[PDB]
Amino acid sequence: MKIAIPKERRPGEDRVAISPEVVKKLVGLGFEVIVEQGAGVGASITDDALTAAGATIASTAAQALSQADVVWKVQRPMTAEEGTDEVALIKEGAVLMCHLGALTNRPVVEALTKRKITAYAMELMPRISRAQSMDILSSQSNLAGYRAVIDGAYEFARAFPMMMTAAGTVPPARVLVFGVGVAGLQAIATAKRLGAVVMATDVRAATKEQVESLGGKFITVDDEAMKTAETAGGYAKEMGEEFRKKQAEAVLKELVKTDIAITTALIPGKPAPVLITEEMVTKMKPGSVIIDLAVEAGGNCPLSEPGKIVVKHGVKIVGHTNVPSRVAADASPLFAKNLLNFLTPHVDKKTLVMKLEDETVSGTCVTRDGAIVHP
Amino acid sequence: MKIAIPKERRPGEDRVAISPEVVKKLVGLGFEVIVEQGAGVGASITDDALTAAGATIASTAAQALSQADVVWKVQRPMTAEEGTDEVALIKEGAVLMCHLGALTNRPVVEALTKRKITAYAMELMPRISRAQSMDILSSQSNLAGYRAVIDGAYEFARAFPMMMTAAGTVPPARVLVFGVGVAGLQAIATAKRLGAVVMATDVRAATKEQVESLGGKFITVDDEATAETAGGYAKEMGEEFRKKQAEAVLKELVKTDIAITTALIPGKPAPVLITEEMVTKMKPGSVIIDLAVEAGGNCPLSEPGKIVVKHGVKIVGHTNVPSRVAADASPLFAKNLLNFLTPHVDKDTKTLVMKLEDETVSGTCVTRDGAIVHPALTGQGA
Ligand SMILES: NC(=O)c1ccc[n+]([C@@H]2O[C@H](COP(=O)([O-])OP(=O)(O)OC[C@H]3O[C@@H](n4cnc5c(N)ncnc54)[C@H](O)[C@@H]3O)[C@@H](O)[C@H]2O)c1
Repeated sequence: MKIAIPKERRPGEDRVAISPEVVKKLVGLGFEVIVEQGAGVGASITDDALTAAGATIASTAAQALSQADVVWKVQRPMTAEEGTDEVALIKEGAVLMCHLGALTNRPVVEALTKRKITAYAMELMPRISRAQSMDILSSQSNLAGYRAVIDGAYEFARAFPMMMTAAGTVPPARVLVFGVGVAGLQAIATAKRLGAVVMATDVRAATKEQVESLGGKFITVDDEAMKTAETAGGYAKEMGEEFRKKQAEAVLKELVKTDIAITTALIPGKPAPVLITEEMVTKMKPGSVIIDLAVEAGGNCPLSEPGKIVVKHGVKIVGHTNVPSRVAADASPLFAKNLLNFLTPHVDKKTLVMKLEDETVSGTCVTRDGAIVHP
Repeated sequence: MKIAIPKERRPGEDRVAISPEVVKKLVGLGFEVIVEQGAGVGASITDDALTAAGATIASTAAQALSQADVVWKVQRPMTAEEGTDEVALIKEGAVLMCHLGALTNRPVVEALTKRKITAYAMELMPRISRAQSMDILSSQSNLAGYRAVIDGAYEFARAFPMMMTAAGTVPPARVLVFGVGVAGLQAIATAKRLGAVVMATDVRAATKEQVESLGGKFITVDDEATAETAGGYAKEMGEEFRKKQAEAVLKELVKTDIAITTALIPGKPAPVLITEEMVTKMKPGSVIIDLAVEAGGNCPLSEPGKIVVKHGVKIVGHTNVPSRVAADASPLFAKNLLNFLTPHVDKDTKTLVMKLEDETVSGTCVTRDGAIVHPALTGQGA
């Protein structure tokens, strides 16, 4: 069997769904591994390094994908309506594994269905502990949370650590992390190791102890309300306006002293919760920066604009798109490993047969043999 | 007496030679403090903050400097030949304290002398222990070393720290610091703070223990080969050493992710530490931060003010690195100035008598009352 990995064509996408270390594992499993010439340039993974690991280099996308039984990629394939029909390059009946954005992108699923492709939408990986090594949302989020602090520190005109020199002492940066999920925890860790005084808040009560064990200060809003705020999947529930007002009052006290506010909150199937209103940014100190990591989902701050740095009220509101690609050389090997861990169990002693009864397979499959599975 | 601070006008300068805390001290010493409006915007220091500290706000640079007995600024004032005659705004007989670039800028010294201005070139602060609090080179350098690591991490496509995820582990970045002076020491500490593996090298033997104290690893070249001069300064070691230093460095440099070069030599172009040949051997995706770019660079591929991309490597050569940390750089530069001035103030007489026998005064004064003082600045007008 042949597995192919093309170059990512969507604008700004520097990640690639492969690594030399994953190529060797695939070859050891019996695959012919094909990668498009130059697919790993953005991730610092050369064609020679892939060849040395056992891969075959194809000169074009069409040539790489032409006979592939399994296609691995990072973002969903582009369709004819977008100007470049990447779906048409996938062999009819083949398997596709990638971040499909299935719930938000019906036409790509429909296009795949027409070619009878079996598509596993990696972002739908079931929230079960044995699937943590296969979860692309947490491996990429982890890097995004680190990146937020680096982007914050780059845009900030003071140093993060408190420095005590012969000339005098300069205070540390004060960082506030809104939403302490996977990205938020790495944001806290990164900011803390740099020397910042770190504060953080979240609706889930389980988060408090995680914040404190990293040396952050948790901002308590509604103690007992936090008790019922988590879902069974581990996500936050919609809280409401009464809490919204509460949250703001607790937060504002620290936000007026905050140098860097990092916002990462998401709500399953909903627009991002507004955590930093325009009124609130008005009370912030001149020179402060907001890193809105939820900008593509609506933003936790209404002033953030996707792919831009907006300046308003003396505050820089940073809203880069595709933050994981700003750490592409680390993001790629981890994304590649997520795909390898998901696929490996279905190879035996030597073919690949996806076990359809496996919960990670049925939970991720959005279309198969011309039929849409999870509408 | 009146002390005035104008807005910095050189291109890219965001620092300001003042802070609210320093204004308070100056007012406490009997000074009237005036700052040009908007002077601290780049450093996040508002006029209101300065007014609340006891300073007055002047509408223009000329209104700010016209009656000032003492003038503080960051970079050397511009002359008539540069488009804005800033020295013309300084009252005749006033005292100027700033980074003058005195030994490399004749025109400014001549202009100042012509108006009988007494100028203290802060960059010539004697390297004595009691003057450390007055030293603008080290306060500014320390922030530049921190900033090199932030700029490096910003330009690099991998995280600095080792990260242990459920998906697998990603190894830490490897950093190689060349030149372990004030800037190099801060680059080591900040790179270590971020969990990087840090290697470093310098011609001064004593640096080794400073590197190890921060958890970094020293690249030895020639243990035996008298390097530190009397001022705590290094040098021009010869071609022999240069070839030998390149050798051991290569082994680490071939696996390095971020190389931060900070080496300088008093009165000479910066030493070449990373040849083009050597950048050819680095991993694609690697980044070089050349903090010595303005003195000619430690890497010949660096160009002032640019990020050069060659051989898959980013060669970063921003100018005025301290200004990339202006909101911390400004308060420290202001304190350096305050620490140098304070001893000479006589509160009851409201006079400024710079003690001539004071080593900091004699080491820094380049012109006084219309007569050049620094021995290297004597000469004919242009
Ligand atoms: N900055 C000041 O004015 C000042 C004031 C007081 C004390 N000091 C002390 O003086 C020492 C020098 O520090 P600095 O920041 O001013 O140095 P610097 O800016 O002049 O040079 C940076 C470092 O580059 C090194 N270097 C020079 N040529 C080199 C080469 N070919 N290869 C490798 N490294 C090379 C130097 O030894 C120095 O340590 C330190 O101990 C500092 O604490 C400096």
